[PDB]
Amino acid sequence: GEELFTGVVPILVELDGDVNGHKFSVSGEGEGDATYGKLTLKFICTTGKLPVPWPTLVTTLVQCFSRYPDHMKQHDFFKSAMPEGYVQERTIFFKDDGNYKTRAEVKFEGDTLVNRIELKGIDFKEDGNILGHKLEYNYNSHNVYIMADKQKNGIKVNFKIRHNIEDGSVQLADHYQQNTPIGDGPVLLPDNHYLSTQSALSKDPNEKRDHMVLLEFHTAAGI
Ligand SMILES: [Mg+2]
Repeated sequence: GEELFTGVVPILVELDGDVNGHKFSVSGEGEGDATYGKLTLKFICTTGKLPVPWPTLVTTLVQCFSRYPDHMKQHDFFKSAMPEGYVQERTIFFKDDGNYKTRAEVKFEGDTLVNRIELKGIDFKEDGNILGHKLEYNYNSHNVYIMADKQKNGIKVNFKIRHNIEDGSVQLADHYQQNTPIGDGPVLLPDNHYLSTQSALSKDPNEKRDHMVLLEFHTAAGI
């Protein structure tokens, strides 16, 4: 699977969402260079205005582009499942507010890495930080904790995202994640480790549609 990632790979992302009954779609395009753990993508809301803040969708919108150091490469589940791919499922609990449930299939279509997602959000507060659009347009750096889930030939992942609030406070988003292979071939089941992440959000000055431009780095560590 790793041999598929030694150069620059085109990426496509397609999401359909429903948050408290607000339906929307997002399309993204860009490229990944796993040698450097690097992603660059632009996302557009194709149905109009996004009903939630862009930062809340970053984690949902391709961990196969992480840089695994050579001494840890036997622990890279994500690339080992390729090209047939993996199912990535999450529950994201926004503290004092609602939750997202997501199901994604990540796989190659030809030479392009595709991430196709369905997202469902329930129990959000109309005047909370999500539906109230009180989150700053920025993004923090995190540690993503990974363990083997041998009963499903996959992995279990957990981490805390910190979203800055416009009043100086922080909105926590606790992430619970599971990944299972789509194919029935062998995968790399890892020892406990983590991914170190950093991300920068920006806007395309000429773009009038609701959108997000993102630069992200993901690097494995801990063994
Ligand atoms: Mg071991």
